[PDB]
Amino acid sequence: MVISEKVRKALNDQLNREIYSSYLYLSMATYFDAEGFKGFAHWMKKQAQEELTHAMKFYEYIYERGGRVELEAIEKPPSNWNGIKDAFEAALKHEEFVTQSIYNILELASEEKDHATVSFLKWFVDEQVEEEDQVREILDLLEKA
Amino acid sequence: MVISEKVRKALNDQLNREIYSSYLYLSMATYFDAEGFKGFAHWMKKQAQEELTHAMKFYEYIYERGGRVELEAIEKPPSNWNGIKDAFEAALKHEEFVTQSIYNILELASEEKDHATVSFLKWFVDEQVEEEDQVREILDLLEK
Ligand SMILES: [Fe+3]
Ligand SMILES: [Fe+3]
Ligand SMILES: [Mg+2]
Ligand SMILES: [Mg+2]
Ligand SMILES: [Mg+2]
Ligand SMILES: [Mg+2]
Ligand SMILES: [Mg+2]
Ligand SMILES: [Mg+2]
Repeated sequence: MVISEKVRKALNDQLNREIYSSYLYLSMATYFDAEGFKGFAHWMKKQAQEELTHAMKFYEYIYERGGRVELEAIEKPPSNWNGIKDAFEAALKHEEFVTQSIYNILELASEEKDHATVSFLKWFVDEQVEEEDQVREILDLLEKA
Repeated sequence: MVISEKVRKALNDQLNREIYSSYLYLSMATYFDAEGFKGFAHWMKKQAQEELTHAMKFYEYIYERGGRVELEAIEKPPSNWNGIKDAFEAALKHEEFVTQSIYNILELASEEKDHATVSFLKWFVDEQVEEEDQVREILDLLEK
């Protein structure tokens, strides 16, 4: 393995966080569909699939560095929200937690002088920041102020 | 809702079982990849994606009948096997469990005289049976 175990575990943790992200967006879709919001459910379904490509990017990086992936149990997500804005605000809050979690790994890899992982994570935060901004675009679009 | 609650819950149980199927196959891929078995990992990754379309078919049927889907926690799958055959035999046994679970929902829908759900499950079980036979084909290919 050409990464430290500490970094491997953090990346594996993050991969599992991307999986939970995908499941949370699917659960938001079950809520939107239960309320009849077909189009917003479809947005959530495509976002759930986008989250799986995030998990597979971490998957591929870990094996490239000689690590292995270990899948953990997935927590039951919430199944109800109080309207569209309420669901998308919960997603914004979740993606901000995800963005900070990735910045934490990048700090760790930087302290270890793990240049390859620093490069990987620097590239990925740019995609995470735009996925967060996609959530903000919806909230701004519905801002019925 | 034009299905009974016990039927909706059985279909919802099955949906979550398909999710766990997808996760198990991804876990087998993490094992195959750690062993360097790249082509078999790719098989498992495709199969995991196939399992998500199974989940979404139960998803679509539940809402069509006026029900709702509730996602449950997914249990941690095993992460290690003792070789290729060992992993695929585990997959076969899981798919045989899945096949019997679908047959049990069929018996329940048929005693309720839920003709729409009986039709749905007869259609789907044919797909489940070919996915089972896909696993058997790999085991037969690797035999002895
Ligand atoms: Fe993500
Ligand atoms: Fe299946
Ligand atoms: Mg998006
Ligand atoms: Mg240096
Ligand atoms: Mg197959
Ligand atoms: Mg065995
Ligand atoms: Mg009748
Ligand atoms: Mg098919």
